[PDB]
Parts: sequence; C-alpha cells; structure tokens
Amino acid sequence: VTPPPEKFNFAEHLLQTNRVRPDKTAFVDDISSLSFAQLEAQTRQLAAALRAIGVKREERVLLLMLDGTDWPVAFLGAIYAGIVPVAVNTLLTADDYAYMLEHSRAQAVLVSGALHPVLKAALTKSDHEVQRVIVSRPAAPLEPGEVDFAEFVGAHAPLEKPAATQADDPAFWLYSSGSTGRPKGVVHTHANPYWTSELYGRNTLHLREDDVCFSAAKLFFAYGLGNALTFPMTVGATTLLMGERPTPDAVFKRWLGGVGGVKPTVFYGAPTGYAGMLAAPNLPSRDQVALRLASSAGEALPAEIGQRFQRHFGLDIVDGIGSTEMLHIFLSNLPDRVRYGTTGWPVPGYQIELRGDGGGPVADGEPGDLYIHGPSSATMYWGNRAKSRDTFQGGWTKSGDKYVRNDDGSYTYAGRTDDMLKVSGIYVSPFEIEATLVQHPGVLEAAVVGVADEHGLTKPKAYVVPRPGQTLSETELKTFIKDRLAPYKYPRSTVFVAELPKTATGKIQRFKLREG
Ligand SMILES: Cc1ccc(C(=O)O)cc1
Ligand SMILES: Cc1ccccc1C(=O)O
Repeated sequence: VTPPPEKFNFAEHLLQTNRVRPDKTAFVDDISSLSFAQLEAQTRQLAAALRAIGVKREERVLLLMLDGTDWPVAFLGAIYAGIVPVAVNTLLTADDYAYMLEHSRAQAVLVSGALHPVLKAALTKSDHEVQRVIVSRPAAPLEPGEVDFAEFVGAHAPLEKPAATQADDPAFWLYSSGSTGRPKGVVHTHANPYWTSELYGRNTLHLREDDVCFSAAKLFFAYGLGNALTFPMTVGATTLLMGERPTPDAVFKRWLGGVGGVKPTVFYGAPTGYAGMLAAPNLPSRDQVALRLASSAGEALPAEIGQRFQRHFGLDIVDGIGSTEMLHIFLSNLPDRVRYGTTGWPVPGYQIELRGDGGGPVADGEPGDLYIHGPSSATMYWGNRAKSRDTFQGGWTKSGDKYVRNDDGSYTYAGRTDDMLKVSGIYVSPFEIEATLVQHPGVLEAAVVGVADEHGLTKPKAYVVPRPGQTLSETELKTFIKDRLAPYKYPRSTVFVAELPKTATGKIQRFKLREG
C-alpha cells in the first residue's frame, strides 16, 4: 500500500475516489438516499456553512447523530473544511456530553432531533463554547438561534476546495472510557482512516464496488466508522444505514431488502448480535439473503456461534480485534482462513508483540499483554498526558488485552489487563455498575464481575450485600437499574450475599467471585 501524500485531506480523498461514479448510491437509510454526487455537494456546502458561522480550522464540533444519510455529510463536511468532528455515542447522559462539550471546546454541535433533549440538558449545565446548534431531523420545535441541518446545508454554496491539511494533522476524535474517570479524547489524523481502509477494508476483506455494506455497529464506533463509511467509500460500495437499535428483526428486514431496494452483501456486528440472530425464530434462509461476508468484533467470537452461522448460511464469521486507539482491526481472521477459538493473524501492515511482566518476551503458548505497531495509531488522548504515556509507548500502542500466540501463528484471547468488560460487544466498567447499585438505599455493598453466559459471551454479574435494616428484592433492584443504566450494562444475574471476600484492608477480591 502506497503511503498517502504529505498534503492530504481525507474527505477530499474520499470525494475524489468517487468522482468516477457520481450516480451510484453512496448511502441509503429508511427515508432518504445520497448518490456520490449528492454526497459531495452536501459535504461541501456543510463545510461552507460551518466556516460561515465562524468555526475555524483545527476547532472541534460535536457530532451526536443517529446513523442516517446526514451522518457522513456532517463527518466529511467538517473534515473537508479542516474542522475536527468529535463523533460520539448516542446513548450517553447529559453529564457525559457536558464533559465532552467542555473538554473538546466544541464550537458547534450537529445533533439528531431524537438527541436534542439530552444535548439541551448538556448545554444548559456546562461552561461550553457552542456558537450554533444544527439539528438533523428535528423532533420538536427549534429553539431561537438553532437551525435545521437541511436549511443550514442548503443556504450555503459549496466550498470550492478543502482545507490544505497535512496527513498527520488531526482530522477527528472519538471518545473511549476506561474503568474509572472521564471519557478520553482519542485524536486521529487524516492518514489514519486511509490506512485502515486500505490495509483492512480493501486488502483483508476485499470489499469492492458492487458491495452493499450494512453495519449493526453504529458510525460513532471505530468499528462502524470503518465498516459503513471509510471502507465503502474507499472502494465505491453502497452503504445501508439504520437509525434504530439493532434487533434481529430490524437486521433481518434489511438483509431481505426491505429498505432502499438493496440487499446487503457485507454485514458487520458483535458476536452477541450474531447469537441473538441465530436464536431468532424467523432467522432467514440462505436463499433469501445476498450476504457474501460476515465480519465481527467488539468481543471475542465463541466458536459455536461462528460454526452455527457457517452451518446455516454457508458463510464463516470473520472475527478481528481492533481498538479505538488503532482506529480499526489489526489482528484478524481472513475471509478464506478462519480459525475459530482464535482472532487469527496479524493484519499485514501491523506488527504485534506480546509482552510479559517486565516488558520481556513470552514463549509461545504463554499469555502476554498485546502491543501494536502500525500506521493508524491515534497520536494521544487530548489533554491527558499521563494516560497518553501509558497507552502510546514510543511507536507501540498498548491495547488492554492479553493474548497467547499459537503454533500456527494465530492468536487466542486471554482476557483484559484492566477491569473492563466487553458486554454485547461494548466496553463497560464494572465499577460504574457498582457505583449505580450502591446508591440504592437497600444496598450495603456491591461487586460486579464478568460471567460467560450459555453461549460463552461475557455479561455482568452483580454480588450484592443488602443493608441489614432495609427491604430489598431482585425485582426492585431491576426497576432501580432499568432507569439508570443502558440495557447492555444490566447484570445478567444478581446474587444476594451476606458478605464479600476481601483483603485485610477491605479491598474486594474480585478474582474469588469469578472463581465461584
Ligand atoms: C441483531 C443484532 C446484530 C448486531 C448487533 C450489534 O450490536 O452489533 C446487535 C443486534
Ligand atoms: C474497538 C474496536 C475499534 C475498531 C475496530 C474493532 C474494534 C473491536 O471492538 O475489536
């Protein structure tokens, strides 16, 4: 793969790539479609609109939007202008967004109508610098000063050329959270999505022009950003977007060609979603679908899920691991070589190392901490020098994972080096869940660990010590948390206990809880 030139604007790159196919559909969702020509026009008018309201090169804007055709216009338009979109999870709290507003110093916000109420609460509570709120598909009357996304785009002439950025200049941020503390601003460059798109999208997956891509993973996830934006635009594939929460029925409706007159040929999703589909009574038959490739990431794929998918559809599920910091997948199975129970082999372009307790080598078959050296690494966590030093260790990026290397050069997952869980393919801190449980007046103490369900997928399990003089029932605890956590964070079970195992200093021995 040829490096990108030093003067490189990643949006311009994707637009230039598709000037050969102006009339092919770039993106389609339940209510709208953009051809590559229409996407280019609107991308460039958005870029003009953000500049017209005073947002300067290198400043940030918050992009808080459901998956839909306005999403890539917002993302690429900011980048075309040399403005830095900060693309975020749509299922966070007002408090989380308030922090992101302040931390990013965002100058504008591009927000879906459905997300406007959470955003409003964030704006009201924070010391933010937001000059304009631009609302895609408003679901309530616009407040004074706010503007509808379609009017904002349509009122500006397209910018005539892109910001003259360099390849290593910041292009966008994603946020990632660790087991405690605030979300970290992961800073990516213009070059980074070129590398992932070339090395993984093109060279590992062999995506091509006549593909139809559909990612259950939303665009704000590193995984989905590649799967449903940077990958397909690099090869001129058409992309299906869906605003709603992925469920088996929503995914199947799309697989069968229920939206936009297109049937997906490439699907991406978490192992949990694949398990859920295979358990669904109305799982489609092979002859009803056009799938040729199935990708998974977010948590390790249990072999049985992969094998049952293969038996039903005649397609393997290609499990790979990436990270927000590496932007996309660096260790993967291949479409024509899958080894279930492993995450496959290093992606060409990426070097992997397993390090032991002192940074030393590990013999094959022994677990080590996983480090990556490759060209799509983020440069830092914005404003966090200490976290940046721990993760970005001189040309090596630490992942948080442990792996074993096998005799065939494949790698098998061996757990995390922190206390994070991956649940339904999404990070969740057990300490967050603990912090929510102990605010219930009937709870004295709580400890949360990951446990494998019947499919071998990790879910939270909570051990709870009731407060002696209070009432507390499992169904009241369920109702308490329904209210306060995202559904993927729900403990799969809660066990009421009289005490927890502890060190003589009061530290909970979580390892004993995992050992039964
Ligand atoms: C049915 C289904 C498929 C995939 C996902 C996911 O979160 O990726 C969730 C649900
Ligand atoms: C977290 C992540 C980001 C990009 C690509 C894949 C993954 C993964 O979850 O393994």
